Amino acid sequence: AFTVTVPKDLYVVEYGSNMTIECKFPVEKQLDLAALIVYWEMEDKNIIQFVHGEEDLKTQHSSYRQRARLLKDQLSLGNAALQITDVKLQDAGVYRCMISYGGADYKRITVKVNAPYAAALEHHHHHH
Amino acid sequence: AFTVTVPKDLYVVEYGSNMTIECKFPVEKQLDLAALIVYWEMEDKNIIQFVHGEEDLKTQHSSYRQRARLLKDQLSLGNAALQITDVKLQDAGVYRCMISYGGADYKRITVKVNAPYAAALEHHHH
Amino acid sequence: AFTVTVPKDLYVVEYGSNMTIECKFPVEKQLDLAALIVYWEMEDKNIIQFVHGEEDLKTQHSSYRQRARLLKDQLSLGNAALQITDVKLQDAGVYRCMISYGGADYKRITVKVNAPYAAALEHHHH
Amino acid sequence: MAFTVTVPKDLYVVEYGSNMTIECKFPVEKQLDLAALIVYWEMEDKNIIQFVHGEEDLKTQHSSYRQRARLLKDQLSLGNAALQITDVKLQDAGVYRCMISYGGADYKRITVKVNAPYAAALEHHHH
Ligand SMILES: COc1nc(OCc2cccc(-c3ccccc3)c2C)ncc1CN1CCCC[C@H]1C(=O)O
Ligand SMILES: COc1nc(OCc2cccc(-c3ccccc3)c2C)ncc1CN1CCCC[C@H]1C(=O)O
Repeated sequence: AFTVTVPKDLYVVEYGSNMTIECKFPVEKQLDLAALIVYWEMEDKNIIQFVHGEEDLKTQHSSYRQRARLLKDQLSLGNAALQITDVKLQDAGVYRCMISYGGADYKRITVKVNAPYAAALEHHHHHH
Repeated sequence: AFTVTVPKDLYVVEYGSNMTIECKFPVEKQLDLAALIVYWEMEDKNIIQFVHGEEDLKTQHSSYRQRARLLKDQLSLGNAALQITDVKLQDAGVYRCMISYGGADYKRITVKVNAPYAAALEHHHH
Repeated sequence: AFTVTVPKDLYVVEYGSNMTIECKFPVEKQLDLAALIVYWEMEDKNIIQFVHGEEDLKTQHSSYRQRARLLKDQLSLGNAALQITDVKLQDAGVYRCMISYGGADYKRITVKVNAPYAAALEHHHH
Repeated sequence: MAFTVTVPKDLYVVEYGSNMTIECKFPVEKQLDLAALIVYWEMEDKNIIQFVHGEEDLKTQHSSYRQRARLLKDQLSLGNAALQITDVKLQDAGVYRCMISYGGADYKRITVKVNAPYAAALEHHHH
């Protein structure tokens, strides 16, 4: 069966760091971008929609505008990698990588964000 | 772009009743069952996995056993209908219909379950 | 030790209905209103504050205005009864009755609200 | 002068495996009367501490807070209900409530965030 696999289902990241979360899918021979769909989301917020080679920010939340990208290089190697830059406390939660490629599956990834008092205080009072 | 559609994104159902939650997908010529994938879940629990024109029970959460059925006859009209029988308070929450058919999409449906005191008390203690 | 008791820790109420949720506290003979503090809340929202023998609804959450009242006759019988009118889906959740009377204690009460589609839909969008 | 509990910090950030003291202040005029003081500490409706007229009372204490939690009794005479929890775990993260009756009654909320490295986070993730 078409199986999406996650080498890590748990990421522990420092506030302000960069994170690449990886979802693997089978690619035999050459990638057919025309048949590939990748959706990345966290708790029903859309981060990435890559449908036949193009991305649509349509439901792409402002939270992930400027900070989230899919690493396109990795796609031909069967790696749908979400890179988030300048990780914030609001990025903690359960991510889903949803892949359709002649077959469909999704996996969940848990992200925990560690932060110092100063970042935690700002998030606490000014809710990001 | 391939779009899954839900006529109702909210269902309010009575404890003990039967419920059909429906999601639509475009079928603009003879349904190709071989290319259709339908996945139904609620809060990470698998209810239905319809691949290669048949259903796989190897994944059902065991809270949905004998209670969950996908209505196949409708797929040719582009309706992925989940029928749940003997609705329980545990069936309340956010459902997802995930469809792959030359394109892929999903929609969320919220189910609220109304129950009398007697049923609610049992669910409360457990 | 001073013990607050709740005969029912679970209430099931209809949208638009009325509800009286009760917490019991020990009273021997004359209630001393001067020493009695009763605070009722739900998820951090103040519903009722009876201090120095009078209701103090200057801390009441706006969601409970005109809808919430402590039955002051009941206090003399050792019953802190919160009566809520025109129950909304937002009223569902965990209530706490906090009592200070020569001693202090609290208990939790769960309220579930049954509602028709029309009320559920408005709550769903708001 | 309504009886007011005050928290100098409503947010604590603690490292996994460390010890934490979280504090709630209450008005004490002259000398504390232990006989009139009740302090309850709880987190998400689990009881951690019950101090009723001068002693601990395990009337509602949850088993997780067995030999991990104490009230600093010295601090009470200064009007400080200080909860010390030892060997902080990821499950100790959340909203704490200090409930004080001393003539009047009030409660305040304190948020604890627990930072943990991958090894501790992984154990919590599976267990
Ligand atoms: C996650 O559970 C499963 N979901 C699905 O379809 C999901 C699905 C169905 C339909 C559409 C999408 C989609 C994909 C990308 C974007 C939007 C939606 C998705 C994502 N098919 C099998 C299983 C389970 N099955 C057996 C156990 C191992 C893995 C898997 C397998 O080998 O296929
Ligand atoms: C928490 O809010 C309040 N709680 C209460 O009684 C609680 C209460 C009442 C009765 C008993 C206990 C208790 C104490 C210790 C243990 C168990 C229970 C408790 C804990 N009375 C006023 C306010 C509100 N008050 C006015 C304005 C806002 C804030 C506060 C203030 O400014 O003083």
